[PDB]
Amino acid sequence: RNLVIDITKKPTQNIPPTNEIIEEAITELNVDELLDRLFEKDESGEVITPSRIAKMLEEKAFEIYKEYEKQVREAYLSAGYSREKLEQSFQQARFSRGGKAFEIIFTKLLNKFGIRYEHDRVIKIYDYITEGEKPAFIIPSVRTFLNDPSSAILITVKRKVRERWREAVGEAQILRNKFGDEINFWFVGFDEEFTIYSAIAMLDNGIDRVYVIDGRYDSLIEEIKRISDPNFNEDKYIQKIRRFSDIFDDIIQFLNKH
Amino acid sequence: VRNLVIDITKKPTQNIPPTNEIIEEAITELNVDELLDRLFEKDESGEVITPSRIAKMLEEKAFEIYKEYEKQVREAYLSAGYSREKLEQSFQQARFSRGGKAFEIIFTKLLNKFGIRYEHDRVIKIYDYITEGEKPAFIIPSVRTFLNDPSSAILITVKRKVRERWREAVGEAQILRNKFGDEINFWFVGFDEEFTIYSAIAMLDNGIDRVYVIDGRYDSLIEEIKRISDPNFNEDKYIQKIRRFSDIFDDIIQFLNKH
DNA sequence: CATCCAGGTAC
DNA sequence: GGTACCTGGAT
Repeated sequence: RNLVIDITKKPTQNIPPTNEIIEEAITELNVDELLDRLFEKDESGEVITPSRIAKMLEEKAFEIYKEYEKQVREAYLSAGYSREKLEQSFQQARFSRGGKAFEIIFTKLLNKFGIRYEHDRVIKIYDYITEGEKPAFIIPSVRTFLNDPSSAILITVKRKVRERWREAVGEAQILRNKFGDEINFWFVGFDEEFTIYSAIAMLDNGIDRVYVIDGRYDSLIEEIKRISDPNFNEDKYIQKIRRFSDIFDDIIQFLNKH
Repeated sequence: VRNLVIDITKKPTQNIPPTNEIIEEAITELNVDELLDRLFEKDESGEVITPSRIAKMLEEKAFEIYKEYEKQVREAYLSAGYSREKLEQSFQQARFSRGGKAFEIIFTKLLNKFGIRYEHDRVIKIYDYITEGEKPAFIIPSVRTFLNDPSSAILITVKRKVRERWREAVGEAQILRNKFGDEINFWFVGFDEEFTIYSAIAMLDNGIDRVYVIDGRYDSLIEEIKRISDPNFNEDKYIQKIRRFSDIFDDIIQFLNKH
């Protein structure tokens, strides 16, 4: 509940960090005990899947966030702060934190599955430029990637995707250009409106697997199945498009093979 | 700006005149047609009238007009008791979309002035079996010409502020190169004073032929490049392919004259 | 519908 | 400190 507000700070700096809010959400939803029953039925009769857990956590975290946002809004308006700037700040916070929340939830799932990873580490492309490529996750480590890219997984994760899936194509290209075509680059989106073209385009242009929010999987696969063309390798796309829920065991499977 | 008739039963932003209209208003207000007549000549103040300066000035004026309209709409919706959070979100979303569109429109105005034929809104189909495809902001001179001979056309991707979204262009370029081969001409234009050296270099090494930067950033960007002291870095290779925004118009002219 | 990001926030 | 986020609607 009640935040200490410091109005000398940018309003959103008064809002607890996303990791804290996720931890709050995890505690409030009893997610750890829920995670102990992954792939079993919950009391409502739904299978406890990583995608459902992620969605529930992302919603609860947002609710908690919104409470904090309200507190900050009220404080800052009481201080005379521009409403327009405040709302802009909040929207920008929501974008950043919405993404971060999903990323953090992803790591909580990696952790549960005992998957070794490194997060937001920069893969240098030019040794003389500090800036490089920063997959969301490198599994198991950047060391393993650099020594044998075929043995590591690079995962980029996005919540809503819009046209931004092309960023993943670009990242994959930069990395493939440097490290060769043996890298493994997986895309995760968490977007019910994820498009067939984006999936096929990615899979044809340097992305090895595409993971979709579970609720989009069936309809997406049905769209793929409606296509008929000798140059359309339907089975390739069907195999390489996966439910979000499957990624964790897929990673384990991969590591066991590589 | 005019006093809008605001219908509060519409989405708030549907009461704001479209970007094309605002740009035309700005053009009139700034007498941009007279500025364009004086392109590459000195103005009264002493500064050369460049495409980038006209673009920036026009962009800023259109934004100012937009904001005046936004304020009118805001006041009307607040009087109606409309959700402030939703209103402001809607306006931010309008500003993102409109700010991009405004830059693209401004770019076309410059293209027109130079007699550069172009098409905008053309989808380059990638698959026979999907209608969706790649959508450069501009294809010069036309998508038919591109498809006839990809080497003979220029694909131009245009962004205002860039952030990480430059990788979209690398993505687009890869998709197009995969389909059409490496003889395509794919140019990136950013209108971003914070455009980064990494983005320029990575783009140029990864399917972007030419990178155009808002004029104000060109010098400092090149200086950063020059300050890479590792002798294994071949600055010349990159510097030649990084250009000021203002240069793109003559570059297109010279390209078309050659092709 | 796909693309914009008149863009600040967050780690 | 510098880059990636888009708990995202408008266009």
